[PDB]
Order: sequence, then C-alpha cells, then structure tokens
Amino acid sequence: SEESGLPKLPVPPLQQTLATYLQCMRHLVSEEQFRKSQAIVQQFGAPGGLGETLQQKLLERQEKTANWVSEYWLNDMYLNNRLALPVNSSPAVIFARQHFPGTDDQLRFAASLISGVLSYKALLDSHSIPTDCAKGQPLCMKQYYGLFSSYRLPGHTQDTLVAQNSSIMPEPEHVIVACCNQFFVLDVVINFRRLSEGDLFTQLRKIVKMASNAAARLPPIGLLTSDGRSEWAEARTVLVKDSTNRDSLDMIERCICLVCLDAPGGVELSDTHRALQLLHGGGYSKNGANRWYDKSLQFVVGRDGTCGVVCEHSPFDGIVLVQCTEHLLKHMTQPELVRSPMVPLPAPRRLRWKCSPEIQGHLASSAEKLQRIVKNLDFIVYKFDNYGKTFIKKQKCSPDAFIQVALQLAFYRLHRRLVPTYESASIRRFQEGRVDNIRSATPEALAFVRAVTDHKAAVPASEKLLLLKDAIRAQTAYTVMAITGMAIDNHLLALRELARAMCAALPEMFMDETYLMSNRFVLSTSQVPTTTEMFCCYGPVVPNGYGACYNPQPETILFCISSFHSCAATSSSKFAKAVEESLIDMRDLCSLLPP
Ligand SMILES: C[N+](C)(C)CCO
Repeated sequence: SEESGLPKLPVPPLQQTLATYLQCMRHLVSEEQFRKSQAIVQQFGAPGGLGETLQQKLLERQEKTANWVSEYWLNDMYLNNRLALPVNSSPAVIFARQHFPGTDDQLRFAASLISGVLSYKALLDSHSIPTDCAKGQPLCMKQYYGLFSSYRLPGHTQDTLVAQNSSIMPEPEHVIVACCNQFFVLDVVINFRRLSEGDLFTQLRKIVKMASNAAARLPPIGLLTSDGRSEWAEARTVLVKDSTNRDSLDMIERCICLVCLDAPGGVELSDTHRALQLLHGGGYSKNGANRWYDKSLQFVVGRDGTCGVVCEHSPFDGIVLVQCTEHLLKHMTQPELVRSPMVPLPAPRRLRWKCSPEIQGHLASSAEKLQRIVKNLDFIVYKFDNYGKTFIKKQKCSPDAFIQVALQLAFYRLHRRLVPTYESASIRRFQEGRVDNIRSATPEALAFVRAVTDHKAAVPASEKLLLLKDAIRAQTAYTVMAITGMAIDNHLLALRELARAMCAALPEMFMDETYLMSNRFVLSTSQVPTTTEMFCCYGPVVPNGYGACYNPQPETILFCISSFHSCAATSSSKFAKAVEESLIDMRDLCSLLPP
C-alpha cells in the first residue's frame, strides 16, 4: 500500500467543459458579449487548437501528480488572495452560548476544551479516525492531518502553507494561549504524557495572572496577522530581523492551535454578536488583537460565555472542521477522564517580542485596517422557522438544492438579476480532493425566478411549480456533476495555468471578460450542517457580494448572511428577508394541487 487506493481527480473532456461553460454564462452576460465569447471559445477548443494542446498537458499532469489541481487551486483560492484573513477568508464556528459566573468557570471550560483537542489529536495521529464515506465510497482523509500541523506564512505576492513533518512533531507538543493580547506557550504533551484537565486549569490560572501584569505587558503583535497578506508579510519581515522575535514566531508556527481567553464583550450576546466576535474579535478595542490568524485553529473561550473557533481556510474545508469541532464538543460532554495526577508543573512561558519604531507604525496601521473591516461587515444570523428538511424532503427535493434555488430567488427578487454564484462541492472522493464549484445560477433558476417576480407575465402557479422543480433538478444535476469531478472551474483553472506556463500572455479564452466575470461570485455560499447547537459563517468574496452559509435542520434552517456596508447595493437584512419570502413562496408553490 503506502499509497492511496482512492481514485485520482478526473480530467473532464475538453468539449464537455467548454459547452457547459458557455451554457453557464449565456444568461449572465449581454448577447453581444456572449456572441464574442462563443467565437473565442470555438477557436480555443477547435481541432488541433490550443485547448486540445493544454488538455493533453493536463492529462500528462494528471498522470504525474496525485491531484492535478491541488497546487493551482490552493494558490488561486487562497494563497494568492491579498485580502486580510479576517472576514474575507477565515470562517468562524460559534458554539452555544456559555454561562461563566466566574473566571474559573471560563478556565474550566478552556481546560476541558483543550483536553478534548489533545484527545482528538491522539485519535488523528493514531489514524483511529473512521474513514469518512461519500454519504458510500471512501473519502480522502488528508485534510484531518492538516488540522493541527498547519501554519499559513504571509508572502509579498503569494502566501505559503507550511505542513510540519511527522518526524518533526515537537517534543513536547504545545498550544499557544492568547490572553490580553499576550501569547503564552502551554506545553500539553511531554513524553506521551498528556496534561490532566486539572493541570491545564492550574496553568491557565497562571497565564491569566501573568497576562494581567502591566510591567510585563508586551505589544499586541497578533494584530499584525489581521492585516492584508502583503502588509503582514512586510511587518513580519521586520520582526524576523531579531532573534527574540524569530523564536516567538517559531513557537506560534509550531503550536497545536490557539486558545483565546477573550475579554468580555460590551454587547448583548445574541448569535449575531457572538459570531462577530468570532469573525474579527470586534476590532483592537475589544479582542481583535487577541488572535493569530496564520494558525489554522483558534479556539475562543470568552470570559462572558462567547465560545467558538476561528478557522484559517487554506488547510482544510468546512466538513472536516465540523467533524472535529463536534467531536470536541461531544467529548466535553462525556464524564471527565481518569488519569490526571502529575507533580512538578513548570509555569507557562510568555512569548517575548523585540519592538521598535517600525513595528509600532505597523501596529497602528493594522489597527486602522482592522477597524475598517469591523465597520464594513454587515452580518446577520437569520433563523428560518416555518419549516426545514422534513417539509422539503416531502416534496421529493434535496434540501440543499431546494435552498440553493431559494437563494437564487432571494437574490433575484431583491436585486433583479442573477449573478455568478459559488457553492462548495466536495471532491474528497479523489486523492487530496478539496472542492470544486457548483454554479447555482443556472438557466432553469433564471426561468423560475423570472416567472415568480415578473407580475406582468402572470405565469400560472402550476407553471411556476414546474419551473421550480426543474430548477431544483438542474441544481441537483450540477451538484452531482461537481462532486464527481465533472464540473468546470477546476478544469478551466488548470487549463489556464498550464497555458500561463507556456507564455505569460494568457489565451484570449481566459482574458475574455466573460471568463473574468464568471469568477466574481457576487453570491458565495455553502451548506454547513451541524447536529450540535453551533453554526458556521464567513464574509463575502467580492465587494458587492454576499456570504450565505446555511445549516438546515428538520424543522428550521439557519442562515448566516454577510455583505459589505460599503456597497449600497447589498443589505444582509433585506437579503435575509428576501430569503424568507422565497422559502414561503416555494412552500406555497409545492402545496398546490395536481390536475
Ligand atoms: C466562502 N466560500 C463559500 C467560498 C467557502 C466556504 O467554505
């Protein structure tokens, strides 16, 4: 064995992708532009043309690599993005509201949570995590091994995702505890010896005590990691000039994860508000500096009861993240384990920093930059409570396809147009499989939303229902296509970069405005279903777009909607309202008679 038995990501046929591509964009661009894109595409895919040359190189690439899109995808989707990670990239998972009468209640939670993480990592490292099935065939489990051994280094133009070697798994293993913007190294596993939940508690207390010492308070360096990727790369480059900083950064780069003991939030603890703290900490004046974004998992345990985890996206996606998080939470449910006695307990070490005039300048900039993000985010947690999966399945529809169609109607009734839409589609069936795109703004959806919104047309409800079902069928069809690696985004990306390798001047096929527009997801979505009382959320991917993450339950559907206040067009409240009306309209449509 020693090598995956899983299938390699397939390379869809050239003509299939080009035809689907055109079919996807026809209704999203003018007729004049579409007419030009048809010719451009026709020339790119012609017999003996450039497209076939690139296709052959891709087939060669498919043969020489475990996954032909991994590199291109990782860079295109995240490592090349220059936007600051908060809101723009790193999603957050909000746990249920906790009640911490005292600080020791907060600490005991953190201790229990840290314990859960150690136990989970043990399962991971012992390869005891049950291989996931495609809801089915085996799924790639590589993402799991990137949960605690990943760090994302900033770059001037391209970031670097660092994966720690197994042989280089530190001894002992440690977590970084963030408190009052101060970072402390907390060793948790010496010689296979895992710190007891009781010792972790004791260590956390020492950390809270030290973090509260003004004479030792250091600059809030974590604030720098909340800035644009090129900005952070520059500031980090300054830091690295000194030996003390290199040592501190290294400890952070090699920790298992961060545990953020956030200060109380000066606002009510509604789901929406808790989600905001988890997304950007509320800015420097709050907990915005009590973070370190490059690290994959940042578990937040707020003094006031606001808990959850901030996730860096480059290493793994939402499904794996949820499996982990729900396992931890469930483990915190199971009675406290036995083994917990140990004696000589060294005090946690505070990470030192060698400041300077420069760094102070970078700190001020980052604080201002992060403030713009906090002020620009328009976020809302809307809970649709009229129905959920149960009602939907009774309509012979996949809940996901049904919701994806509702989102299209919501966007159309509000903005009067459909836009290139993104929906994550897992391709974990294939080696190193991450995701591909499900383009939900289909031609069927357009016909459906138009029939619904065009009062003048006076389309009979019975006809609206047929259009509804056809849109849901088209959504399900594209979904199946994407997850079986037969979609088009990854395919076009690879053809694009292989071309770039040949000549920096990309083919007209990719310089075409239709192509550029097709990848500006004004509506970016994903379904992150949970069984616990937690939810995932994230920001939009373009200035004029939304970020819609839904969690469908048997009788309700949770919708986390984001957009930017800077764009006068978008409005999370109005979109959430449009979603409600669409789900109601769809229910009424499905509740009609036959013939
Ligand atoms: C924001 N996206 C939908 C692109 C990714 C969520 O996993």
